[PDB]
Amino acid sequence: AMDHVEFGLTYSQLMTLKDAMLQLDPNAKTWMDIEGRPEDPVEIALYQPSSGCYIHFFREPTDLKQFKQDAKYSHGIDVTDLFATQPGLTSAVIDALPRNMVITCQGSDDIRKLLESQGRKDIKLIDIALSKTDSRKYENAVWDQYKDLCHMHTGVVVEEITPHCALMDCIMFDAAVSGGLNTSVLRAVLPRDMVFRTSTPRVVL
RNA sequence: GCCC
RNA sequence: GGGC
Ligand SMILES: [Zn+2]
Repeated sequence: AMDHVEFGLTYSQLMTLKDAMLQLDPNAKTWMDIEGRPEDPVEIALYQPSSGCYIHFFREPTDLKQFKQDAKYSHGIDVTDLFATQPGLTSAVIDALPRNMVITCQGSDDIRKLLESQGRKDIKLIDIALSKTDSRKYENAVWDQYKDLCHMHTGVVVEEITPHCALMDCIMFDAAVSGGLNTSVLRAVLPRDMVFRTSTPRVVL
């Protein structure tokens, strides 16, 4: 190619991001989960139960055909709802993760591919490797409490089942390991205007 | 339906 | 079996 662009984000936004990420404790238990393929992710979440802090954002898919298919069987995201997303956020957030961080997931193959494709092979991964029943014991309880935190899974998902959300997954997997869900308010690490296009034009031109 |  |  003749295209040579290092970042998707401006330096200003990269600096805001770096500051925001200081809310992450480099040594606290940290869950990570994605929806979409590791080579073409559409939803990313990281969650630290110790503080209630979470990182949550979206990305428009490159493979629209595979996406519409994945939506039917897993995430139920409509692609039009992913238009206002910030390009480059996935790379920027992953680049900003502390060196040699320990990340917990269920399971690890997709997480590993994504992080390694970003040159983070320094990140250590713990796979909880739970069954399909044990990992989703608190599925209803989590959605009951935290549904307002993600409005993106509007499509009917079949195998009809509850849609898979990267954020709800992190919270419910933690609940499974902790043997309970304790009721508490969570805190978004990223500013809203970093995650979505937020401008409202006065007039169309 | 697709991936491991 | 696990995952989208
Ligand atoms: Zn979600």
